[PDB]
Amino acid sequence: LSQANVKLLAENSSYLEKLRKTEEILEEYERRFQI
Amino acid sequence: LSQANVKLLAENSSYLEKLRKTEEILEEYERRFQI
Repeated sequence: LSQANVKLLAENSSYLEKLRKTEEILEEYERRFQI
Repeated sequence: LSQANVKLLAENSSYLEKLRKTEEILEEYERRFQI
């Protein structure tokens, strides 16, 4: 918790941000088919 | 409260799994969507 958590938290944030972006993109993508 | 560093690891894995759902979710549709 002096090193591993530091990188892990940094990566956690990165992973969360990636997920956030993808979900937002996906929400926009609701209009990819319909018919 | 190791459910700091290992909770964090477990969460990171959980989020990587989530990213990997979502990235396929974002890629699909494109095959017929792009038309």
